Amino acid sequence: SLSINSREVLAEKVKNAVNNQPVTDMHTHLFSPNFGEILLWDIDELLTYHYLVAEVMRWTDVSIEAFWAMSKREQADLIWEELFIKRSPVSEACRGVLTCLQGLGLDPATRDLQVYREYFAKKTSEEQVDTVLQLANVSDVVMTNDPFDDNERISWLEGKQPDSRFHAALRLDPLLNEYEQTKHRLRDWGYKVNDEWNEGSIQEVKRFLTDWIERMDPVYMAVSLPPTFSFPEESNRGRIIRDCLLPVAEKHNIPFAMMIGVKKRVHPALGDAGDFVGKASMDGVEHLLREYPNNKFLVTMLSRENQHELVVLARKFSNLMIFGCWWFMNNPEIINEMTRMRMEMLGTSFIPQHSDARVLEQLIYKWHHSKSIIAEVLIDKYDDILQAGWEVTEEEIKRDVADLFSRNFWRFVGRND
Amino acid sequence: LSINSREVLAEKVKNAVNNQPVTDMHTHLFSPNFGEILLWDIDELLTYHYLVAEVMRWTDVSIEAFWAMSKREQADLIWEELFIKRSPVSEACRGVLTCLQGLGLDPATRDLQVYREYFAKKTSEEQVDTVLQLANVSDVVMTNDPFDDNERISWLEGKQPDSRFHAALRLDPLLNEYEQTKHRLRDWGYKVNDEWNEGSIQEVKRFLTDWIERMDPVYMAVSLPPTFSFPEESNRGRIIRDCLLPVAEKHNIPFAMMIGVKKRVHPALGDAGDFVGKASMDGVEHLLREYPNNKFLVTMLSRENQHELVVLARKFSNLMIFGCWWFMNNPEIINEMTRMRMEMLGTSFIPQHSDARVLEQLIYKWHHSKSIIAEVLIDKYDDILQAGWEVTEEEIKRDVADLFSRNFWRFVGRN
Amino acid sequence: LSINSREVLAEKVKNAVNNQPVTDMHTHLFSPNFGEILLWDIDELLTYHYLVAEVMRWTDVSIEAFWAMSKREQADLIWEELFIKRSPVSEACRGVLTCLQGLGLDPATRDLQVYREYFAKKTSEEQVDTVLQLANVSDVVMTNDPFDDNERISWLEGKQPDSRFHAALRLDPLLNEYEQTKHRLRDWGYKVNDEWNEGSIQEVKRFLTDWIERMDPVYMAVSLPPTFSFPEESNRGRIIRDCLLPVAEKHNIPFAMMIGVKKRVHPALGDAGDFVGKASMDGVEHLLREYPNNKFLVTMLSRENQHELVVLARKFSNLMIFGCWWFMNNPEIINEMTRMRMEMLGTSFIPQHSDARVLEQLIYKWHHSKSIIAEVLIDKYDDILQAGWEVTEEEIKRDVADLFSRNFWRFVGRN
Ligand SMILES: [Cl-]
Ligand SMILES: [Cl-]
Ligand SMILES: [Cl-]
Ligand SMILES: [Cl-]
Ligand SMILES: [Mg+2]
Ligand SMILES: [Zn+2]
Ligand SMILES: [Zn+2]
Ligand SMILES: [Zn+2]
Repeated sequence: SLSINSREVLAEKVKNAVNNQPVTDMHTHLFSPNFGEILLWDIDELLTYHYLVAEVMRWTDVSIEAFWAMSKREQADLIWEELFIKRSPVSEACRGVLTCLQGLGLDPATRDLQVYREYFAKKTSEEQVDTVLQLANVSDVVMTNDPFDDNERISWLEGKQPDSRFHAALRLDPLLNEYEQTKHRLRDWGYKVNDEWNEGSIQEVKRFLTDWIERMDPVYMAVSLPPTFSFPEESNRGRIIRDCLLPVAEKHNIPFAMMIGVKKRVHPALGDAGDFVGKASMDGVEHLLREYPNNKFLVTMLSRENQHELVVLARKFSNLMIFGCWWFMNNPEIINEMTRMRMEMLGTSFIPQHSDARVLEQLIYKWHHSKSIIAEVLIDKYDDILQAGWEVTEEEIKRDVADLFSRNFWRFVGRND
Repeated sequence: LSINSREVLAEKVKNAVNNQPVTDMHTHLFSPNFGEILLWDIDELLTYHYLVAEVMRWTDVSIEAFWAMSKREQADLIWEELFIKRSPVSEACRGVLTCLQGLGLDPATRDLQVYREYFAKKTSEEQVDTVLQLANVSDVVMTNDPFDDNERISWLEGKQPDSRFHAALRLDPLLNEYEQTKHRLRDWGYKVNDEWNEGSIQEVKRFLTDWIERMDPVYMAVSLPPTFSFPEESNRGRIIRDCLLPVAEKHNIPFAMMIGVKKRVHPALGDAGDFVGKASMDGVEHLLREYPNNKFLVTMLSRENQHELVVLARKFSNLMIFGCWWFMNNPEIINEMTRMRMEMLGTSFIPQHSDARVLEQLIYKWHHSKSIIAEVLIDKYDDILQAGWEVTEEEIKRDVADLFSRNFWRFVGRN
Repeated sequence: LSINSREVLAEKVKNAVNNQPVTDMHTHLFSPNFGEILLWDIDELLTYHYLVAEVMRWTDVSIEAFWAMSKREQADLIWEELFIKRSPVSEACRGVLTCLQGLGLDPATRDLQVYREYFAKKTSEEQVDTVLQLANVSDVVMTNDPFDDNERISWLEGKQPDSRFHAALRLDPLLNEYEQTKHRLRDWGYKVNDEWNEGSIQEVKRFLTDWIERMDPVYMAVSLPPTFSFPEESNRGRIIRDCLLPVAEKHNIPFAMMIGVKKRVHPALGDAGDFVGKASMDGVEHLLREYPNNKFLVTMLSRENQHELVVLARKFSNLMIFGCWWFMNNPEIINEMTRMRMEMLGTSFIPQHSDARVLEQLIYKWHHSKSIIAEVLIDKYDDILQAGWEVTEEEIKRDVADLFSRNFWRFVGRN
C-alpha cells in the first residue's frame, strides 16, 4: 500500500513517467531512411511545412505563384522573416519549429538561421533519424505507404524493407476516392478490373490489396474521407469498402483506419495547404461498427464539433479505437479539451495522440507539446481519485502511460511487443 | 465583516455550496416503500450501465457471457478490469470511489468483499437516510412510468411516496410509441379510436388527467431523438398539440423534454446501447413562442446544442434549462456548460440533476458537481468583487439556494 | 532585466495591453455631433437589450408593462431584479459594475440615485472624452444606416463625424429586404425594374456609390441568417454578385459579413428577441475563393462555427476574422475563441470589437476583453520563451498594436 502521498509528488512522477515512456507514433508521413529522399528533414523543410505556408500567405505580399517559384531556401527565408521576425512566432506551428531547434541543441535566442542550417549540412539521414528518435523518445514510427506513388512504389518493388523502428501502413485514398481514374493504373499492373462492377472486378481489387498486404505487412489500411462520407453507399467507394476492403481486413485481422472530415483543395493554388474541414455525420461510422463486429476500425476526425460524439460512439463499440488530435485539432486548446473528454468517458481505453509528422524533426515538438498536455490531464485525473481515497502507485502510472503511448495501439492492431 | 479577498470568498462559497440542501429534480430513484425497484449497494453501483459500456471496451468476456453472470460476478469483473488492471480514472469509475469513501469505507484496501458487508447489514430505509444525509439532498424527483406494470400496481394500490420523494409522470411510451401503446390504453378503458378524432383526443386527455390525479407530478416528461421536430403530423406531434399541452396548461404543470438520445445503436448493450445526436432548436423554439402559457424544462444530450440552448433561455422566460445530462455529465463539459449558463443567464437556471439510477450515486453526483459549481461561483463573485461590488455571505447563501433548490420549485410552482 | 520568466512576461504583456490604444472596429455608437442617437448614461446601460432579456427571466412584470414604463422605471426594475434580488454575476450585469467603477463611482454603495447624478452634470461631448480616455479607445467605427430616416438627416445635412469616429455603410434593408426596399429606392430616384436586369443593376450600384461618396465608409456591412448561402438566385444573391462585390472591388472597400443571427424569434422582446443558428461555411468559402480581389471581414454568431471559421482564415488571406460577437462575447467563449485563433493564425486576426450600443460600455467591453486577451498572450509568449526564444518588450508592443489596431487599418487599406 505504499503509494503517492501528495499532488506535488504525483505531478513529478507523472511527468517523469510520460517523458520516459517510449512512444509508438501510430500515424506519420515519415519513412525509414533507407527509402531515401522521400524522408524529409532539416530546418528548411520544417519552415516550409504546409501549415507554415498557409500562415505566411496571410501576411506576405509575395504572390502564391512567386512563392512556389522560389527555392526551398528562399521560401524558408521568407517564412522566417514574415512569421518569426516581423511578428512573434506565437502560433502552434511556429512554436513547434523553435521547440525542434532547442531540442537539437541549437539556440533560438540568436535567431541565426544560417547557423541552424550548418547543423544539418553535416549529417546523414540515418544519423538524424538516430538523433531525432532519441530526443523525441520515439521507439516506433508508423509510416503512410502509398503504392500509387511512383517514388515510393519503387523501393517496395526493389525489395527494400524499412528498419525495425518503422512500420508500414497501406494508404488507399487513390483506390477508394479516385477509382474512376485509378482503375486504369490497376489494369496497367495486371489487375483485370472490368468496366462493370462484377465478381471479376471484386476479385482483382481484393488481389491488389492482398498483394500489397503481403509486400508491406501493414499494421492497418487507411483512408482520408470528406465531411460528406456515408456508408453504405452506392458508389465506387461504398462498393470497394463493402465488397473488397472489409472482407480482406477481416481475413487478415488488419484494422481499417478512417480519417474523416477533410474537404480537399478549397484553395487549389495552396497545394497541401489548401484543404479545409467540415463536420461529418456519425451514421456511416456507426453502421460500420455495428454491422462489421469482426472488423476493427481506427478513427480520427477533423471537425472540433465531431469530437465529443466520437467519444460517445467509442463507448458503444469495442471494435472502435479512436486516436489522436488530427491536424486542425492539433492545437493546445483543442488537444486539452479532447483529451479530457476522452479520459472522462473512456478511462485509458484510447490513443491520445499521433504526430502526423511530415518532416523528421517534428517528432521533437509534436511529442513535447502533446506530452506536457497529456501529463496535466493525467495529474488532474489521478488527483481526483487520490481525493476519493484510492491509492495510486508509480508502477500503476507507468502501466497506464505505457497503455496510452504504446500498448493500446499494438494490442488493438493485434501485434508487437 | 466584508468579503475582501478571493481566499476568504472561496471558503464562504464552498461552505454555502456544501451546506445547501439539494433538490435533485430528475432521478431514477424511488421512495423506499416502493420496494426492490429502488436499487442500491456496491454491486448495483459497479453494474451501472455507464460501467458496462466501459468494461466492454477492455474485457475479453463476451457481452452474452457478461449478461449470463450473476450481479456479484459482473461487479467483480468490472472491478478487476476497470480498477485493478487500469487506474479507475474515468468519471464513472471515480464516482464509485467517491460513494465508497462517503459511506466511510476505505478505497485504499480495494476490498470489495468488505465493502459488500456494509450493505448487507442495512435496510433500504436506513440506506436512504444515510445517503440523503451524506449527499445533503432534501428532495428527490422520481421518474414514474405508468406503462411499467410493476410501477403501475403500486400507484393503483394507492401507495404514496415518502415526503422526500416527488413524482414525475414519464410519457415516452405514449408520445413515442403510440401505435403500440394505444392497445394498452384501450385495455385500461381509454376508448381511443383508430383515427385521431375528438374521441381519441378526449380519452388521451383523460389518461393524462387520471395519472396527474394519482401521482400529483411536479412535471410530465419525455425523452426525444435528435430528429425531434414540432409541429409534426405524427402521433407524437398530435398528442403534444391536442392533449399534453392543453392539460399541462390547465394544471399548470411543466413539460420536461430531454432531447438528443439515439436509442439502441448497439442493442446487445441494453441500457449501455444508446447514442447521441445534435438536434434542431426549431421545435423547441416553436413550443416556447407559440405556447406562452405552458412551461418547459429542457436538457439536451449533444455538446453542440448547449450554447444555443442557453441563448434560447435568454429569449424565453417559459424555458427553464436544467442539468448536465448523461454524456454531458463529465467535469470538462459540466464546467464549460455552467460557465456559459451563468455568463448569459446569471442565476436563472438549474445547474445540475443527478439522474441517479442507484441510490448511492447521489453521493458522487452531487459531490463532483458541487466542487465544479463552487469554482464557477467563486470566479463569478470574484469578478464582481474586483468591479467594486460588495457581496454578502447572506447573498451567496440565497443565490446558492436558488441554484440548488428554489429555482426548480419556483418554476414548477410548488414546495 | 529583460524578459526571462513567465512572471516578468506577465508584467510586460499586461502593461502593453493596458496601454495600447484601441480601434474598436464595429460599434453602434455615433459621433456626439449626431445628437440623441448617441446613447449614454446609467439608465441606458441598465436598459441595454442584453439586460431586458435577463430581467424578463425573473420579473413578474409583463413585457407590455415593461415597454410602457419610462426608461428610469425600466432601469429601476432591472436594478432591483438583477442586482439586488440576485447577485449581478452575469457578464452583462458585471459589465454595468465595471463601467460604474471605471467612472469613479462606487458600486459598493448600490446608490443608483448618486450614480444618476454623475451623468446629469455632463454634455455628450464631455462624456465621450471621458469614456474614450478611460477605455483607451482612439477610434470608433460606427454602424451607419442610410435607410434610417433620423440617421439619413445628419448625412444629408453634410454633417461629418468627429475624427475619432469612422463610418461603416450598413446594408441589411437592401440585401435582406429588397422587395420592400425597392419602393424606397424608387422614391429616392433609383429606378430599379421589376426584373433584375442591367437597369436595376446600375441603379443599385449608383445607390451604393452615392453612399460611399457621402459616408467614406471603412467597410460595407450586413448581418445574415444561419441559412445564408452563396451563390443564390435570390435578390440577396443577385445584389451581392452583380452590385456589391464589383463596387467593393472598384473602391477597395471590404465587405463585412456578420453571420448566424435568427431575427425576431420572440418579437415582443424587440432587440432582445433575436436568436442564433449554425451556418454552412460554403457561401463564405465560395465568396473568398471566387472573388480574390475582394476583401471580407467576417464574424459568426454560433459557438459551433468558430473553429472552422479559423481554419477558413488559414486558407484565404482575403479573409479577416474579427471579434466575439454578442452570444460569443462571454469569458468562457472569448477565451476558447482567442486561443483557437492564436494557435492557428498567430497574430493575423482581430481578437475583439465591443458592438457597444451605449457609450459607457466601451469601458467594460475593453476592460473585460483585454484581461482575457492578455492572459492568452502571456501563455503564448511563455511557450516560445520556454522554447528558447528571446521575446522583447518592443515586439510585445508591436504585436499588441497589430491585434488591437493595426491589423484592422492594414486590411481596410486606411488610417
Ligand atoms: Cl493548413
Ligand atoms: Cl455542430
Ligand atoms: Cl453509456
Ligand atoms: Cl439577448
Ligand atoms: Mg474549454
Ligand atoms: Zn496524416
Ligand atoms: Zn434520466
Ligand atoms: Zn453590431
